[PDB]
Amino acid sequence: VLLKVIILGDSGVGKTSLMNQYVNKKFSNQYKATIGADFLTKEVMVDDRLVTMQIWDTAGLERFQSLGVAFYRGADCCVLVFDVTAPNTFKTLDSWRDEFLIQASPRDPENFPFVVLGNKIDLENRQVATKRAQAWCYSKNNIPYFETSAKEAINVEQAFQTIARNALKQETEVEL
Ligand SMILES: Nc1nc2c(ncn2[C@@H]2O[C@H](COP(=O)(O)OP(=O)(O)OP(=O)(O)O)[C@@H](O)[C@H]2O)c(=O)[nH]1
Ligand SMILES: [Mg+2]
Repeated sequence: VLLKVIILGDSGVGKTSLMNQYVNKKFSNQYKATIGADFLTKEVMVDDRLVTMQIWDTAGLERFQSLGVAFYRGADCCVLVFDVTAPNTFKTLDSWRDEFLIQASPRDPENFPFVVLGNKIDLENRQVATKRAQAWCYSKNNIPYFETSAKEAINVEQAFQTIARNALKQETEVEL
């Protein structure tokens, strides 16, 4: 059982940090822009069930975005990340959501698993209100929302638990 998860979001929101924190329990304040898309794997237990989580990290900068988009189509869950201290990254969520739908072409789009992460909550200069973020998530088809901190490892395991659970459900429905 291989679960494919795709992480999308603007440059600098912390996609790579979140993945490394979750997969390797490691964080680095040093920024290294992601080029293209690639994955890291992590075997995990989803409600007493072993699965191989294939987590795809992508380039937030359009300049480093690859033309290869085949990795999308079989996705079981799409993770949308934004920076709680940067409203601009929150306003682009619809574009990221739409890009995922277009590239993955899931059947029954409105029910495909999306999980939103408001990252960098550890910073004092927060600018995106929780209520505002929850409202957007609700306007979608009520997709789960988690406020996280890759740096302080806050809510990372919890968020990925839901990501893994929902990805499994989607995966199961597909094979059926
Ligand atoms: N305060 C804080 N800063 C964070 C956190 N996670 C990442 N950052 C910083 O946000 C910056 C971007 O982190 P990355 O993980 O490289 O961001 P990205 O989304 O992978 O950027 P691209 O690969 O270019 O799309 C870096 O300065 C990180 O140190 C976090 O939880 N809290
Ligand atoms: Mg990156």
